[PDB]
Amino acid sequence: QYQMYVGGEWIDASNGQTEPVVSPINEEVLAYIQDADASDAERVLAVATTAQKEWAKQPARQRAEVLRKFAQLIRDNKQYLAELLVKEQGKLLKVALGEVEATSTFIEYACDWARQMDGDIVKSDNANEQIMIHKIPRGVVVAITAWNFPLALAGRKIGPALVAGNSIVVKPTSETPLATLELGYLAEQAGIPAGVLNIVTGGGRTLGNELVGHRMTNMVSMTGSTPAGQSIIRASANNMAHVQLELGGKAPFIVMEDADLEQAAAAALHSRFDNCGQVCTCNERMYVHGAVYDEFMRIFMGKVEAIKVGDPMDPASDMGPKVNANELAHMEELVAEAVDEGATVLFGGKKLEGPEFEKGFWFEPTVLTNVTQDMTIVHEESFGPILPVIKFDSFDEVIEYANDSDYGLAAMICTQNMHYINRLLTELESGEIYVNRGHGEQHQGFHNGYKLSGTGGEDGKYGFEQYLEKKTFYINY
Amino acid sequence: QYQMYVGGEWIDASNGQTEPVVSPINEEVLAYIQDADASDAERVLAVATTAQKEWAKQPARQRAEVLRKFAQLIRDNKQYLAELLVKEQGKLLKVALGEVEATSTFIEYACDWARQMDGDIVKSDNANEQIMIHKIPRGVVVAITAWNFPLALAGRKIGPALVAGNSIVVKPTSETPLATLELGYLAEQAGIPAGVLNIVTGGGRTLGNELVGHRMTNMVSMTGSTPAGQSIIRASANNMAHVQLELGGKAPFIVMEDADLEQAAAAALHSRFDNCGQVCTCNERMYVHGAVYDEFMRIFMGKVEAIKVGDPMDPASDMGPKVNANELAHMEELVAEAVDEGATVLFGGKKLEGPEFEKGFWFEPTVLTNVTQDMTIVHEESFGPILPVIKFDSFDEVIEYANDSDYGLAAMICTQNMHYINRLLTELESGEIYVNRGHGEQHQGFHNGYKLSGTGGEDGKYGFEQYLEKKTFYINY
Repeated sequence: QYQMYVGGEWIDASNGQTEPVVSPINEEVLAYIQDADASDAERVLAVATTAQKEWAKQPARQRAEVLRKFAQLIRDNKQYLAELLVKEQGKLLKVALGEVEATSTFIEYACDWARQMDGDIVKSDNANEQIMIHKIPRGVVVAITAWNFPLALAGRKIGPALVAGNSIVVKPTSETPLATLELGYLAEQAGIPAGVLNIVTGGGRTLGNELVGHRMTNMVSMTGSTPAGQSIIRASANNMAHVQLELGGKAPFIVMEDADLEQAAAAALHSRFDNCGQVCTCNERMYVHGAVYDEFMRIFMGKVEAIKVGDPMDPASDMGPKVNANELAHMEELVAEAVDEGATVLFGGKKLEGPEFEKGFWFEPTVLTNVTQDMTIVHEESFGPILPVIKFDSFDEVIEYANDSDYGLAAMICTQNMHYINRLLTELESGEIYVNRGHGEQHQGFHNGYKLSGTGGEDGKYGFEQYLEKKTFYINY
Repeated sequence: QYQMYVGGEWIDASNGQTEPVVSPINEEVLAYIQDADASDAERVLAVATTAQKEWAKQPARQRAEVLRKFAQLIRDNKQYLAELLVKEQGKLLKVALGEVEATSTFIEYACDWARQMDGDIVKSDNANEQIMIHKIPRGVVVAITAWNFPLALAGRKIGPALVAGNSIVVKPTSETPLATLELGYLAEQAGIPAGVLNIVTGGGRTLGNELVGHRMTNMVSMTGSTPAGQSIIRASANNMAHVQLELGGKAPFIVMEDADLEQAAAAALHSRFDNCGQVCTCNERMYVHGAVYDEFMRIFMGKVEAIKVGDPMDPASDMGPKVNANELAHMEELVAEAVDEGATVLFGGKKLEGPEFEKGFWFEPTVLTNVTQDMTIVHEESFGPILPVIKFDSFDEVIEYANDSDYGLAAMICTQNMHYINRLLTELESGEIYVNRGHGEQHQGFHNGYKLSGTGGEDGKYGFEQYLEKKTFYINY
């Protein structure tokens, strides 16, 4: 029976409600969590506010010292945390180990920024006057994390928020919170002061909505769905919290006529099927040039046929289960909707059958061909192992397709043509573009989406900057 | 009878409506303007969208050449435009000459930035890979300007927006929009391509709301009331536009025991009474140390008593009229409520009576004493010539008073104690701090408020930054 980590203590939701956490592998109950509502918001935000006053006054060098310790403790417990992620969320073991490591590196990359939170000395138009733009903490950050990579998403936000001198309240999704809650203990083993790092669980429209719109909240950093994000933006009207969101995506993977086909098929394969399609940057729609279609597809389909779906703890598995039943059902709906709209199911399209799959949420890798740009599958985010393939004949045409979307997070292209690549800068409306390579970003880049994929951007110089506020001084002598 | 500047043309509102623009000086009707509703928002945003694709193709150095021409054209017509601002808005002529000048220098400061729009080349963790973060235009910026400085605020937004490669749609407040509309003709003379700069007038709840919420809007930059800003934030849930708002303010003016009293009283004088109190950074509440109280107030009240209210075209005037009858009524409400709460009107508190003040909206310079920190006048923005004074005995006491606010933009303090001044960095919850001087920001600073004073921040390096999107590349070789 997990509790919440608040102000250095472990406590119950005051509404006394609990909830099981269920494994997508076999539907067993792994544990129970609190299911708090809006009555617990004021209390946790209040301890965060109070702990932040003293935490902010520490030299940044000392805050980074504490968090580097925190980061290493996570790595110490890598094997435990990774298997816990595999069970509660259903990613492959090797992928979970990658996520725990990324949780540590996210905090470590932010710790590099400690003595580089430079403010500006600006030249005044008046003699004997200084202008000073300082960088300071905002105050209290609320972090909302998703079930695709719950633990790494916590690291991605805890790191920057804390190094910058804020305190944080993390609300991991109730679908996959356990590994995240386990950080609570690691925080105390690291000596993060009581109240500076808080972890709570509850209802999205109750506890969540109360947190993000609250007057004690200065910033909301969140990953999830576009509608959930729009709700947070409305909520932020109440407090004028800075809002940083990573939301929906419908990334095009584009194979140009002069691409290295073997490289492109490999990059496209994993960009769609990594984490069972549950990545914000996934190849969600593939465009293949008609001069290379047949050859590209013998290669690509050769790789798809070899994807072994199975138990994520089993090293032989190339793909695990979908996260829950609603998301499984959604696979079936989209595939049925596509066939009905005239699509060809080239491979897959079914729940796995077999007595090994009587329990759990399992879907075949799926390739949909003879697809046209106006079909729903080319527009709606599947977030699962469903990939539609569209032919095109020229660069201008595929750029049109690519920008035909309410999303603009990631995109991938394969080509040898400098000029195509150069034109992407002004012509392709996606914020994170991969060339001759599949997805997967780095702590030091900028994870930024256009249109309805989010606000603010995450990671790197510009990401970290958002956890800071500015204070400007005009001083006259 | 003014029209709307859209797509290089002058057009009527589609709803056929018009309204008068009325002078606060003598209630004269100066001209008529279009009073468009929501049906004109899409058309405007769509021509601005179309015009920006072509504007972004003009290299930055060339866009800045165009806009420096525009800004000079503005200075050529300085006298015409200033005099028009005195009539429609009611500020003193010298202040209007100042405002026209600032409209230019805002645009010229933006132009300084034309070739300093650098992107970042980031080191990869991968052997043969380039990570590139480019800076590109957002697209279409909606600018909403307030009736305190309608022309300067347009320059404040037009410059950054257009230099960075955006197109803009300016909606000046219907109270004072004439001088802003006159930019339409100067834009054509300057060679600003049709559609890159559009000026429309209409209703807040209809035209204004439709613009800020629209899918074609990428950024909203607005000055005005806190509620009007919250409304903009809510609407941006629909489009996820970046939102840059300057809103309410309740700036404290703190006189310490060791302040230069004659310096402080003068700083405090113009910081409250500039522009008839109608400044976002105004001295809205004065805290005076008990030890210097009697001497400071004798000095300060000598300056208040010498303020001459009258015709803003007359060089002899020190203060002009309030913007309109509602705002005038509000001053009466605020002073009446202060008396009801136990306060003392030490000077002023009445409308001007005289043959010169029959027509027009005139309130005396007003100073309230015997006020306590809980009185309404200490917490609600007056935005007019009303100043409460509170005694305090220590630095810790007045910091609490200062931070007891829902606003956090400006703040002024007078002291010789550099230790007090340093403590403000961590202890004063205001974004713009003036030491031993009065308010008045510069284009290279960062005009940035906490709490309910707004979001994003304006001016300078970080203000210019917001008119830009990033686009990340991961290129593999």
